[PDB]
Amino acid sequence: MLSHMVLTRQDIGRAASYYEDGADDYYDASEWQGKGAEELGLSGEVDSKRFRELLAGNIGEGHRIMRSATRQDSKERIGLDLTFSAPKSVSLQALVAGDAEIIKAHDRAVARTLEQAEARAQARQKIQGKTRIETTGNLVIGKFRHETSRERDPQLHTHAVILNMTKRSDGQWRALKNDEIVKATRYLGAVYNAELAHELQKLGYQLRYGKDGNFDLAHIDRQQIEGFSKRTEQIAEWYAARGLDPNSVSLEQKQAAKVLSRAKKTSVDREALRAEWQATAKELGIDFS
DNA sequence: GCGCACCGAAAGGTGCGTATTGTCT
Ligand SMILES: [Zn+2]
Repeated sequence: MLSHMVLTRQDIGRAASYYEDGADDYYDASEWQGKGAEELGLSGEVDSKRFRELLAGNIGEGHRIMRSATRQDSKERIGLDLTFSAPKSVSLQALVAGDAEIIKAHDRAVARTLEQAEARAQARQKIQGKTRIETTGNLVIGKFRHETSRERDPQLHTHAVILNMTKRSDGQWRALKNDEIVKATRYLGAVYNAELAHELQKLGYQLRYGKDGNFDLAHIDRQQIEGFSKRTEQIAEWYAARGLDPNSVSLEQKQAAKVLSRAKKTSVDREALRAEWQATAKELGIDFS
């Protein structure tokens, strides 16, 4: 699954806390990606300090803060979060059964997808009143891999935070024209899927493909999957309480179901959580081969 | 965005809207 969220000033708090579900993780969880990142000397582990600066449009070398041209009647844009989420059975196999190669499978599929997102990076340039749209082919991306859902289910996902910055052909840094990435969300989600399937196939898993063109590991069925999808069950209950058909809900109804069905939830011992997953998978009769 | 009005300083740049699957920031 691939979703996007345009990030603004009010989101700067959560964007920078994409470190938080990661210290207890149990697996290089932060990583820079992008030609733009390379250009800026950014490599490997994401530095929290510099991420904040970049979020704030401070390239900090010699140059001025980006995005002054942002109107005051409108929201400043700090980046673009592309959140890649594995199918449940995949998280299960990676995080309960403990298969590290699946983590790498996931990471590669994200990295490869992001490169295709990067080919789509654009900026504007106005010359003498004439505006041109330029493909810059470069993004600055801080990637934050996470392992758990808001209900503490195994949930392998990565937040690819695209900074609102790109380097034009004339060497000038500009806000990203995000159109081609945003409107390509579904196309990018299918690239993540294809690359992930391919990776899992090389590890020797068999894939069962579904209705939607999504897939799960062949040996883990739907009931097993649902026993580890608590948020899905809470959303389903929201709908049913309101007597809504999931097939035709409006955006407002969908967003309400997702946001308002959430419980207020603590942190927890991760050694203890893992053991709980494993006991839970036994209860559900899961054979991880 | 379907070229605009308002940003700061460049006869220039920005958000705006964009999206829409499930495993469910
Ligand atoms: Zn997360």
